[PDB]
Amino acid sequence: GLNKDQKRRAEQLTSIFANGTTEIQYGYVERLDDGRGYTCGRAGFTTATGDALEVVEVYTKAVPNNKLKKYLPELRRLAKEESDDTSNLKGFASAWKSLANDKEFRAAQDKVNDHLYYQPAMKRSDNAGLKTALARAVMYDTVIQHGDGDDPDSFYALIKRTNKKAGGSPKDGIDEKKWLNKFLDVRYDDLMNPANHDTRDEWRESVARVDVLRSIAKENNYNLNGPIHVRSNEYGNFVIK
Ligand SMILES: N[C@@H]1[C@@H](O)[C@H](O[C@@H]2O[C@H](CO)[C@@H](O[C@@H]3O[C@H](CO)[C@@H](O[C@@H]4O[C@H](CO)[C@@H](O[C@@H]5O[C@H](CO)[C@@H](O[C@@H]6O[C@H](CO)[C@@H](O)[C@H](O)[C@H]6N)[C@H](O)[C@H]5N)[C@H](O)[C@H]4N)[C@H](O)[C@H]3N)[C@H](O)[C@H]2N)[C@@H](CO)O[C@H]1O
Repeated sequence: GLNKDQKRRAEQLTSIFANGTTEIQYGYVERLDDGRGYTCGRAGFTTATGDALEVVEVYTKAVPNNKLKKYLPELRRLAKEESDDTSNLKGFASAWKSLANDKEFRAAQDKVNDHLYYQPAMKRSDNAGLKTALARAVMYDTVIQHGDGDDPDSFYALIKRTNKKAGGSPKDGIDEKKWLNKFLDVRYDDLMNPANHDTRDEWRESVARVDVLRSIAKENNYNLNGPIHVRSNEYGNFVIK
């Protein structure tokens, strides 16, 4: 996978793309009007897509009778229905934000992120034969935004479309740097015109993350060494140690 430094750098890139800061925002909650209800915390776990529910489940297992427990029935219905409704989540956004610095709530988010995003990104990276930290970091950021579902905008759909366009994966012998450049092209195209129309407007404004990641490749920093300087017209300027 990614070593301690590389993983932190990958996460700080993802944090810039999600929140305009290298400080991971565990307390973030916002309705984006992208069909996902509330988008929350370090991964942008959402109330429509099932993963905010998982965070609250994991937190409730560790800390019974916490301030978010009462939202479980509505969160469960929202996940079942893939619903954008936030009208029956009064107080949820403020309660989530109030736990931004809570050790157990942060740990619950880290656990769900590891299970849903980091481990699947590293597993699919292994399946594709990716050897570079930068490629693995791109996969990690990609699964966070796109999810690991079965739909045409999903992480694995992007991998398969890249493999087709590139003539194979790096495991098959395709040069990993060329493959990653094609992957970034495929991801850009998906963000500009996703199959999921609800997210088209939001995702079109996120394409700058592809250029930030490509700029690391163009510096030939495939080991994701630090410091990294992000120089983005969209997000601004950042340093990542
Ligand atoms: N102009 C910039 C702005 O862009 C910027 O604003 C930020 O912009 C971000 C990008 O738009 C935005 O991010 C959103 O939030 C998160 C990412 O942080 C995204 O949310 C994810 O969306 C996925 C796709 O819908 C969801 O997918 C689901 O994933 C799960 C888990 O993998 C799948 O479940 C699996 O299913 C399989 C098969 O059934 C099964 O085998 C597995 O076991 C299951 N685990 C689902 O199938 C899948 N649908 C995902 O759950 C969800 N978390 C969202 O897409 C992003 N748009 C930021 O929020 C926004 N603030 C600002 C920043 O300051 O700057 C401006 O300048």
